[PDB]
Amino acid sequence: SEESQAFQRQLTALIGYDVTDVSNVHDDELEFTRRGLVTPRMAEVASRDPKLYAMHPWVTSKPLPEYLWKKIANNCIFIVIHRSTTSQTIKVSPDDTPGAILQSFFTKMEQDFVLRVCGRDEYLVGETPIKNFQWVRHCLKNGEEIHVVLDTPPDPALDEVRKECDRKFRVKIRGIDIPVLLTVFVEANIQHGQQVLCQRRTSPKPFTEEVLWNVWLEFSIKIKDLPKGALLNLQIYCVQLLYYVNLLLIDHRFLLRRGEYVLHMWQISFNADKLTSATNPDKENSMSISILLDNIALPRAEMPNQLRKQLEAIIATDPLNPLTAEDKELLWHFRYESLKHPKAYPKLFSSVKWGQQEIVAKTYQLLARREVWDQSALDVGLTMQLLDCNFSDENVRAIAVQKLESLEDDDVLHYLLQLVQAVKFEPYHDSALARFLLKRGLRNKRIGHFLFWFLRSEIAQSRHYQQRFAVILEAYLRGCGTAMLHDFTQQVQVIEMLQKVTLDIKSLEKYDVSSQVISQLKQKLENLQNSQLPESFRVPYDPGLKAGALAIEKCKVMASKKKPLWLEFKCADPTALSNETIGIIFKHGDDLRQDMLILQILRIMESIWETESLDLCLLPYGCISTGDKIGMIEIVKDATTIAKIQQSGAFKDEVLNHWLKEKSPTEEKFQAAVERFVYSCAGYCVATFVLGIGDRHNDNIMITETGNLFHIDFGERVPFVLTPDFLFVMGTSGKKTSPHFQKFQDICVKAYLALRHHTNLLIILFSMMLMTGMPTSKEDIEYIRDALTVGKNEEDAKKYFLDQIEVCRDKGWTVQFNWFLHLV
Ligand SMILES: Cc1cc(-c2ccn3nc(N)c(C(=O)N[C@H]4C[C@H](O)C4)c3n2)cc2c1C(=O)N([C@@H](C)C1CC1)C2
Repeated sequence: SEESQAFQRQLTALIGYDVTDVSNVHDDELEFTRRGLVTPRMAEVASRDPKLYAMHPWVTSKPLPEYLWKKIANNCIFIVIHRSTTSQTIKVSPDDTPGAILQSFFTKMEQDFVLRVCGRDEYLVGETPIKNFQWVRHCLKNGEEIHVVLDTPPDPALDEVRKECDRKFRVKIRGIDIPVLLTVFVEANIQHGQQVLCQRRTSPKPFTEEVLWNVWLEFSIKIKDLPKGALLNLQIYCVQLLYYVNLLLIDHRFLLRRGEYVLHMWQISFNADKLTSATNPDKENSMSISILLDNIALPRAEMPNQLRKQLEAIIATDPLNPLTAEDKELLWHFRYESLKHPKAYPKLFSSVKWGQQEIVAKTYQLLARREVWDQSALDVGLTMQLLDCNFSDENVRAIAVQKLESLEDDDVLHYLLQLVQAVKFEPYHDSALARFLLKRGLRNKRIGHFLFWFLRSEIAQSRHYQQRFAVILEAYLRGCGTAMLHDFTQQVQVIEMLQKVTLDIKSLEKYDVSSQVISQLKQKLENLQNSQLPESFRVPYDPGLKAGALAIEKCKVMASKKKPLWLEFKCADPTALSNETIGIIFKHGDDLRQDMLILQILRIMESIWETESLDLCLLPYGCISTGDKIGMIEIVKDATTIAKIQQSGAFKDEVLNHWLKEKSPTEEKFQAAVERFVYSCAGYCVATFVLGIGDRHNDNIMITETGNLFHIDFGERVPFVLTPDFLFVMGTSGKKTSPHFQKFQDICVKAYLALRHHTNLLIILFSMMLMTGMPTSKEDIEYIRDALTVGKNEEDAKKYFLDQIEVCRDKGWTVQFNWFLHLV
């Protein structure tokens, strides 16, 4: 009664939205959704192992790749256990568990200890080999030593949770109202997975602040034939589309929707925002439409060769390959043959007349005989397809979520962002996907941390979906535990402190930054640290890192038009061996949602390349959107742009080679940096060509002192950046060939073909990226299909990509120059 007052108040602040608010609704779905999610929360809180929940050991069951096996000498791993002062190095075999490693220590010198990593709140514990922890693999990858602190297991009490009809369907369009303002009409559609079943327009009246029709619109479709999730899509045109809004004809309690509705509309090729049951909360300025609904609840033969081959041909096509009327009818007639092929499912369930009850019944009868689907090896791409906008049946979407259950927590992180955005395609608030995210979020602190920030990011900058995500986020926070509630509170404060500074500082816009503006920043960062700021906080992009006090000397405003903040924190962990500060960039103004999605696809391409033992050394530096147009980015130490290397605005060839030569002390190291360059450049060439973001200016491409190339901004045409200065490191020039350039070619083709083996996964994540993260036509989605050379053999595709390399060779500097040329 009394204790709930402050706690709900608290939850609102972490969310950035009041989930008890009733100002922008016309039914109790969101409240029923809150009350519904209590069950899966309390089960997962009850079921989770309290010891391992606190430890959150970051583990994988995948094979350790062939490249990291070469780094291992003779079945031996050096691990350095530390006391408060002294430390000893242990020889360990990759197969050894935390337990077996702890037996070796006690013998050398009660088991109430755990091998915590130095500098980070990350642990080595549980029935897992030392090779199967992700932190150990990071050390082997980067060539770092493995440093550990023998200390106390953290008390699980810190993670404690608080207590608690054959008639036709019709709609009356009364009229439209707008406070402030050609002809105008209203188009009422009946939608199921953005497939228009039924459509009726009104008569075109003149456009004014009030336009009334009072017309019954009788549709073709009957009441009984309406499927669950069917979406009454009201739209206002004037030739051109101005406003839109949606209403679910069958509600969360399976009841037919009836009564008067004054729905406030959104304002302006398809987008994830167009599907939302959310009405516009800005009632002061928005367009409005009035409707009345007065209408009850929702309740063995040999196939020919040629048709079998015709059917198998249809299953073999990519997701974006459209099914004709003929293709669908074939898939349906032979649905029991189709059902034996898991890859058919998206096409099969796309080939269903969802506006007929008898057919949907048969579709549900078909989903019962699911032996092959349940037994099938998990395909994530195929699963993602069944959660996109094209599918809106609950039971269909459920079988996709069923396959996701088997994923490791390591795999959930790889797809978490895209799975969070997939919630936008759910017809109803409460869903199998939402519950899966919550359930896997509560089971694992790391997933839960990144879940919090993914939901909070959307809540801050999506009026279309903030209501939905908030209810989910409130449900996570109600079971995450006191420890994590405190951590999120400390993080949310720090971001709120820094959001104010960056907003005020920018006002004080010519590209050159003033000297006193830096001193003004340092004045405010003195002020912040003294009074309001918390002593430490978890780094949102890397929650293992505990960033403490703030190094005011090294902080500055960065020489850009958008004036981001170069920030630099001292580490909070005393066991931290390195004295190097935690560099963080904090930017404002840009919309990071789009780029954050592209980075997650880049992280996915790494894991594809890992499974085929290729280490292309991409950099997906920590990059989290922390709120409305603001986010924290990891500062890669020892890194600079190409443009600063060049301009030190002319163009030169030999400079990039000299920059590595000088910055590398020993000549033997320089070649390892050249090796790192050739891999990274190959990786960044392939990936940018696939995503269609290769044509880029030098300033947005960076390079480490250790030779690692990477990109920091995403958008005669060039397919990708392979300019002369890159090639001068590689050896070739003009019309010649070199050994490193042939190695570059070998990695690019092996990289390109590797990605082509997961063509469907890449296509669907690309398709989803454009729908969920943008203010998009089929032409836009159709690029990646052409870029991946769909339906073509490997030798044909090798030829394709090697020509794109030669296109960059033929043009050379021609495209780089045009940045400056078009500027005036
Ligand atoms: C603005 C920005 C800087 C970095 C970045 C990352 C790591 N590092 N390490 C360094 N040493 C630097 C660095 O010196 N950056 C200076 C910028 C130039 O003046 C040189 C760096 N930058 C990443 C992104 C951005 C940006 O907008 N993104 C977008 C694409 C994303 C949504 C937020 C990424």
